[PDB]
Amino acid sequence: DVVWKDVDGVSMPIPPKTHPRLYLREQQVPDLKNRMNDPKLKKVWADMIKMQEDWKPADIPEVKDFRFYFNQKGLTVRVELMALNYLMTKDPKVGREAITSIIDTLETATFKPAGDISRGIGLFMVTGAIVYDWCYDQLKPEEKTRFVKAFVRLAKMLECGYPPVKDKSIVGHASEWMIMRDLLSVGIAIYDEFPEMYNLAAGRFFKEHLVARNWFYPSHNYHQGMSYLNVRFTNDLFALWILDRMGAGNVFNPGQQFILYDAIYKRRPDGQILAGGDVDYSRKKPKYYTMPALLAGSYYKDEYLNYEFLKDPNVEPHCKLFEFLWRDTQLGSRKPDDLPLSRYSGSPFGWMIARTGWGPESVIAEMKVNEYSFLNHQHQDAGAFQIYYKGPLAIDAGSYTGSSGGYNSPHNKNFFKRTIAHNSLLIYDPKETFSSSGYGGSDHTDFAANDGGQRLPGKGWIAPRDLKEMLAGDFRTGKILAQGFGPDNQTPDYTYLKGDITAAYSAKVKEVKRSFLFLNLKDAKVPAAMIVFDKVVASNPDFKKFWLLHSIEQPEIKGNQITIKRTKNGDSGMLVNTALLPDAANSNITSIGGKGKDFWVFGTNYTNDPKPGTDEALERGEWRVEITPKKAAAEDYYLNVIQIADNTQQKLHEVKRIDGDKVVGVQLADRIVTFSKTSETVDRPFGFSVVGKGTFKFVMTDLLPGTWQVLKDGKILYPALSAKGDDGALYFEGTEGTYRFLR
Amino acid sequence: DVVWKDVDGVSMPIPPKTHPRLYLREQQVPDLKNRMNDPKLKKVWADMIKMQEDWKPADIPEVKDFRFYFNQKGLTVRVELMALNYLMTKDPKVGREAITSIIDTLETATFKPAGDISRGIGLFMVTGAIVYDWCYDQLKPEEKTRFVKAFVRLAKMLECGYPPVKDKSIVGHASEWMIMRDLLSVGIAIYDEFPEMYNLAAGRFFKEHLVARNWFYPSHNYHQGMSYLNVRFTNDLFALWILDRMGAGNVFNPGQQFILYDAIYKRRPDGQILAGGDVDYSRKKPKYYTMPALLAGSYYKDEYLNYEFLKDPNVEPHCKLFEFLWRDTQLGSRKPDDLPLSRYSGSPFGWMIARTGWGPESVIAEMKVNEYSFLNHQHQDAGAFQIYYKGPLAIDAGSYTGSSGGYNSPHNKNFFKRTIAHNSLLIYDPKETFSSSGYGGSDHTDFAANDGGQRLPGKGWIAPRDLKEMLAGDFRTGKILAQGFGPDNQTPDYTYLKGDITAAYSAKVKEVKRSFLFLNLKDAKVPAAMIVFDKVVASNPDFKKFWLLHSIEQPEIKGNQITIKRTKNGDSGMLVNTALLPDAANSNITSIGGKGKDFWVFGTNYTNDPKPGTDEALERGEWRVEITPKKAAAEDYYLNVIQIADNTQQKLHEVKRIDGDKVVGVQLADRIVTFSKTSETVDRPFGFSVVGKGTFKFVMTDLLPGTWQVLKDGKILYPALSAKGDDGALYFEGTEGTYRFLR
Ligand SMILES: O=C(O)C1=C[C@H](O)[C@@H](OS(=O)(=O)O)[C@H](O[C@H]2[C@H](O)[C@@H](NS(=O)(=O)O)[C@@H](O)O[C@@H]2COS(=O)(=O)O)O1
Ligand SMILES: O=C(O)C1=C[C@H](O)[C@@H](OS(=O)(=O)O)[C@H](O[C@H]2[C@H](O)[C@@H](NS(=O)(=O)O)[C@@H](O)O[C@@H]2COS(=O)(=O)O)O1
Ligand SMILES: [Zn+2]
Ligand SMILES: [Zn+2]
Repeated sequence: DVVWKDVDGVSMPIPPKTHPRLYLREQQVPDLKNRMNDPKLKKVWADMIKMQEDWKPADIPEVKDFRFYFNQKGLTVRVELMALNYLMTKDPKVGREAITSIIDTLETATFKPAGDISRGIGLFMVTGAIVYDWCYDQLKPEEKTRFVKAFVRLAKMLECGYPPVKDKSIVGHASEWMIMRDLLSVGIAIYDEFPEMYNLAAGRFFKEHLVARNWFYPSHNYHQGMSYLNVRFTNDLFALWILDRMGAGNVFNPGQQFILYDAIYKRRPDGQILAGGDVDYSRKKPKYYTMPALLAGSYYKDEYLNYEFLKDPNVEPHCKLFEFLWRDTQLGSRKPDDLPLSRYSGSPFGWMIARTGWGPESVIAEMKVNEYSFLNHQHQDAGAFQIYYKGPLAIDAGSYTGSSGGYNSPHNKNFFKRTIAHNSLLIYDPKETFSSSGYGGSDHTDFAANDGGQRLPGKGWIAPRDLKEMLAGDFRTGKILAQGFGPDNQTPDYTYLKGDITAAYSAKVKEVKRSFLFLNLKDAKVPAAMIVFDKVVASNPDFKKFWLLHSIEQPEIKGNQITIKRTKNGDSGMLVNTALLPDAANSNITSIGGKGKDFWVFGTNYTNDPKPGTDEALERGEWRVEITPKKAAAEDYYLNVIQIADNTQQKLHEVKRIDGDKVVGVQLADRIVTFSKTSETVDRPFGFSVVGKGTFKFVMTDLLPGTWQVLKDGKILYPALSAKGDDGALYFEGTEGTYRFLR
Repeated sequence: DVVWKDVDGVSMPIPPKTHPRLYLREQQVPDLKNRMNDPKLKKVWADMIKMQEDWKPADIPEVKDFRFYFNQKGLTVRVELMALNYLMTKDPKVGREAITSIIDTLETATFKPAGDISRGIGLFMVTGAIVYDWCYDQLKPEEKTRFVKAFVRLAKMLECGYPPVKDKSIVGHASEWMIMRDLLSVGIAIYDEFPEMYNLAAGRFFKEHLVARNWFYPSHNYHQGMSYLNVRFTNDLFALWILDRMGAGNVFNPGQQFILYDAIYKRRPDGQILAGGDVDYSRKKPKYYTMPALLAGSYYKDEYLNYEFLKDPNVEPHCKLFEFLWRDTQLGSRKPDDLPLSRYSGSPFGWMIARTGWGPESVIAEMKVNEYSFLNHQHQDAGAFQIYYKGPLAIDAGSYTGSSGGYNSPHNKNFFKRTIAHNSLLIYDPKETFSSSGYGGSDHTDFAANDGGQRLPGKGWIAPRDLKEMLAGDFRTGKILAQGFGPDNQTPDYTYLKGDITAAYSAKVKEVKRSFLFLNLKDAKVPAAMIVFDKVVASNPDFKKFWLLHSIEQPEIKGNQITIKRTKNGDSGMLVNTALLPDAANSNITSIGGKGKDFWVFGTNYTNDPKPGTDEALERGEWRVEITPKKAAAEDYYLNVIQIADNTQQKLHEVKRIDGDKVVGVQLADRIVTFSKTSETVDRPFGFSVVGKGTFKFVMTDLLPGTWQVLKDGKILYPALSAKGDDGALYFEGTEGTYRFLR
């Protein structure tokens, strides 16, 4: 019903010649009365009634924060509910009171610089847009011109500016409320009197924002960490609902529906969410994605997401109207318990989440490649793994906020966002320059700490404008080489991911590969294991290599055995790493941490203590383990086997390294896993021997896709098995004996 | 133990400074006494004794083709056995007799031009080389000179010439005995005196022959059809054995072991092999791959291939010595019964073979893409399917020889090797030329008939010299888009292949795609089905489109139904095709055949009656069906459902077309298969309805790889299933309802 017209090569929907067209059209208006009589939505309307009352004079902070405005009270709430009333009743004097109440305060409103003050401005513009569109037929010619002028005056105050030519389109402040809700709403409201605003705001959205999001949406994930996922995705979902309710349909790739499934997978038994990107920690109250769950759940009619909403069905005051207008109260809700235990996020991510269940005894493991880096709140964490079981065991260390400061802090710039903070790999070139010239909006530094980790992409560690700039730049940080999970879809025995993350680092490396193999052991005593096989080729043999494993508490290093426990905050998990490569004759295993060394980076420690009453579990981490070769060599391999059990467990599984023909592997429990000795495609016959009792489950990786023949003890076991393209692997059951594989 | 020194960027092994080095080294000489006393090899040793006798003067053909020589009798056998005796006994005078018995004849021998005379010349050279190498320490210096001289003289007579600069390195006469057996053997023998012959012959083998073969070998198939597979693969294996026995190890990609598995899959219950490329037919004696089964089975110690050899352990006379020297008589043998019922051959083939069993009641079906065309004995058959069940049903038409002539015949040029002879697709452009000037060695012809079919690649329909030339030229005919079978490896419910064969045709088309889905119905009444879905976009809407189905006996057409039966030669299978697209209002179904029309190509019948006493079942065919749109259009679609059963089966499965959202499919028995309506990737939600009792097995194709969600009747059925890269498909089970799919 809306007309699509090409603008500058990009097709755009023209706002329809009717009012209302903001958040609803006239066809939805009669249903507002039915929503009014819906008991589930009576409470939210009753909440808005209470919000009409002004702020109490003794409660008004001295710094008028973005939180102050989002905890919406007083006049603007009164004019929205009055506008809602006109929408429903059409009584002219109501439409008049709403218009008259706001017009003056709108054209003369002032905002004193504060934390994210564009959000208070933008919300105040939205109140205006609501009045202007909903009460349109009661507007006077002079008033139409007054509103428009006030909007332009307010629009100039936003961080993105007006015209909105400033900031970034994939990340940053311009990927939040200001364009995708605030400027978009106003533009739609005033299109017939002043078309310019929509044209520039929706113009930038369609040209840049939309194109970028539709590129990564098919892989069903977000890139800004597990905290900012809220403000970033919520605003993606506002643009969805707004453009749809205008009559433009769903502009986004429908893969948008499954984005928040990642958070469902990342949920641990204590109501907290697995770490990733710029995050803080807490153990007081569970973390919720209320608004994104509300908006996506109700648009796509998804019961898993709606279940996530109904956990804490309480939105921010300034979003109460949108819940009132948009919530689907008839949609059912689904617990995550019937979902498959592993889930894969493809290009441009290459991420795996593997679980052992959905109950309190759940191992939750993450494995990451990162094919691209989006910057902002993303960390340079290519190759990182992270493991939870009754407490965070292998952790994504550091904190976003603390004694060091905020986003700006020399801790974010030197530890938290850097590879050294994560369970990945370091290669130390003492001459390497890390340009950070563009990072942050203040306290700007030209160079950052050399952590031996991954590059700082962009014009001095700054995200690109749009996808076009991103694809032509230097933000590529890896390639997914292979992936898959267990023979069964629902309850996979194995979950496999492999990446080449060479392009994440500088030319100091010739090649960096990492293969992850998570095993669900289907056992109460030792529920899961994780095999990590790494290949690192340095450009100079004298660039010291590091394998990192971070923890909260201090690890026990006993030979090639690392043991990490949880014994605080009710956490009782345990991680035990068996270091298989390099050889015992070539491995040094040093721990570094505790006070003064907790955030250690090659000379300087970047302290960041928890702000009072926050992060009571110290999930920011205090310790890390470093595995290094004894000999200076260009080419090294790491092979570590992690086992997971509760701290109450004495005897785990014996870990045996398989040294075979062309392959290297691991045997534990009833599982056997092999990799190419050189971590390259195996395109020729290979073999190895297996000694042990009972039936084993075999996973052979790095294989040339095609038809393989498996021989055991000189005889045909399997005459023909197909190794497929996506995993490049063979799976089968067999007993002890000498195996040969033909291709 | 041999040294490899690089010649022209290509590493080449140097013959060791020791004798013997031809066919064996000194370390296997002691084992010749053991072989002598082997109860299995004493029959072949007695055979060679019998072969010492000259041709009875009555029996001499006086047109002496290759067969006269290959049926080796007389002097050449005598001197080889004398050489063999010298090897085992070292009695100097025996070495002397071997040399002096052959030297004069080797200098003086003449060869009248006849059918493949180079084969006799080469064999005579082999005889000379045996004496030379095995009796080397008995040669006088002057005799070496004489031998060398005689070898060069004889070499000049070979089709490849000397220097061996003529003919092709992948196909043709130079891919037979002349270089890979004969020149190579002589070069190895005389290397210390005349290193040139080995340098040039092995030069060309290592630079050209080997490179080409190692390129396609990983996909475990051959390109010259099911007859010339014998001579061609036999000679590959001679080179394997000769160089290995020289001490160079295995120069080939070990995937060479599995090539002959293709013949195993193509064996019918009547002892014949499924047609393909240049073949003739017989019901009189079974076809055997005796020599390649012997050489590959014995080298690779493969019991499936050795089984193939033992069906008829009867080697041609000239090969008897090689059986004596090389056969492994301890090796076991396995029948094919435990092999998986489907086998895939990847790039550059893209060929699926699918069966329902290994016995008399098995269906055998073949599906082909063809990524490249090798020419010579390969047919222009991209997209062809072939079905056998209790007789050839959906056939591969024409015959190699008959009343038209041999290889150079009008039948070969204008029908047999052409697309119209195959169950594939025609697009008739009345102005298209088919340049054939290079084809064949005699009776050359500038143009071949317009069959509405695929291009004639190369420079006048002639193969390129080597791989370098092949990749640079116009030999690409297809791209494999997707393939797979399952859900079980051993006995798959379904077998799937998709190709884009646009490149097989001239610019008269913009797009040609073919998807095959073979269904093993696991059904007593209808053992199998095949669905074929085609997309064809013509450059001119008026270029008439044809979908073809060849049969031996006359098909019955009733509305959208074609019935093909076998009722002769003890054959009793039946084929029933349901034509689903184009629909009735846009479909013309016609049959062409019977006397004068068996080999019809737009105005002309290319008659090729059987040679008497041959093709008793008339597998060359007499009939075809053509499905053509009623309406001229650029873009058209074919959808055809073939059911296979006994010719006495009255009731077959009802076939229904599924017209969904974004997809089109088929429902028959308990099976549901969908395709993209445009044969393109489905990257958005889609759906369709299912009506019917019971549980159905779904196979959805053309899907964007990643995590899909299945809903039935508005409810989640499967919260998450993964479509994989190689097949781009979802498989699951379900009952009737309205299905939606989310990605
Ligand atoms: O909404 C955010 O992205 C965000 C909220 C805060 O403004 C700030 O976090 S903090 O209060 O804990 O310090 C932080 O804003 C960043 C912003 O993400 C950066 N954008 S980017 O350039 O695209 O990466 C940038 O603008 O800097 C802001 C804070 O830096 S500061 O103002 O110099 O302190 O995250
Ligand atoms: O071994 C063969 O490939 C082959 C043997 C025969 O010489 C002939 O078969 S026939 O007697 O049934 O006609 C045929 O030889 C072909 C040969 O394969 C062609 N090679 S190619 O150019 O590389 O494709 C070519 O040389 O033509 C021959 C036939 O013409 S002729 O030699 O003049 O008889 O197949
Ligand atoms: Zn991090
Ligand atoms: Zn053919």
